[PDB]
Amino acid sequence: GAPATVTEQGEDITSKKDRGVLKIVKRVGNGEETPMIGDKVYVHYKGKLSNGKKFDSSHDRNEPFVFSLGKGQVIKAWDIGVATMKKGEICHLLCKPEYAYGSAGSLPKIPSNATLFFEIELLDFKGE
Ligand SMILES: C=CC[C@@H]1/C=C(\C)C[C@H](C)C[C@H](OC)[C@H]2O[C@@](O)(C(=O)C(=O)N3CCCC[C@H]3C(=O)O[C@H](/C(C)=C/[C@@H]3CC[C@@H](O)[C@H](OC)C3)[C@H](C)[C@@H](O)CC1=O)[C@H](C)C[C@@H]2OC
Repeated sequence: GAPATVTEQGEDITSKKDRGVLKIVKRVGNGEETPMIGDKVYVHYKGKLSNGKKFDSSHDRNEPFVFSLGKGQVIKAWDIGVATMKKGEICHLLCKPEYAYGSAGSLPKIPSNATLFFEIELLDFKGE
C-alpha cells in the first residue's frame, strides 16, 4: 500500500541524505513557487502508524492545520517536507523517528521509535 510504496520508491528530501524523510508527489500543485520560512501555511493531513492504525486526520475536524513554516512549530519532517510543496500539492511523507517523535513518542497517539506516514495537502501559504 501507500506506506510501502513511499518507503521503497520515495525521494530522500533531507539535506543530510540520511533517508530520514522520503517523499512522493501524489497530486501536482500550481506553478513553481513553494512557501518561504515564516509563511503561514494551511494544510490538510492524515497520519498512519507503521502498524496500519490511522492516528489523526484534519479532514475529520473540518478545519486545516495552520502553522508558521520553518520555526519548529511541527516535527522536523513537516518543516522539511512542507517547504518543498507547491500550492495545491498532495504528497506522501515517510518520517523516521529522528525527524518525528524519537524515543519519546507522543502520548497517547505515537509510540516510542515510530516511523510515521503522512498524506499532506498544501492548501495555501501566506506571508504575514
Ligand atoms: C500541547 C498542546 C496541544 C497541541 C495540540 C494542537 C494545537 C492540536 C493539533 C491539531 C495537534 C494534534 O491534535 C489533534 C495532534 O497531531 C498529531 O496527531 C499529528 O498528526 C502530528 O504529528 N502533528 C500535527 C500536525 C503537524 C505535525 C505534527 C506536529 O508536529 O504536531 C505538534 C506536536 C505534537 C509537536 C511536539 C511538541 C513537543 C516536542 O517535544 C515534540 O518534539 C519532537 C514535538 C503539535 C501541533 C504541537 O505543536 C501542539 C500541540 O500538541 C500528533 C501526533 C499529536 C497531536 O496532539 C498532541
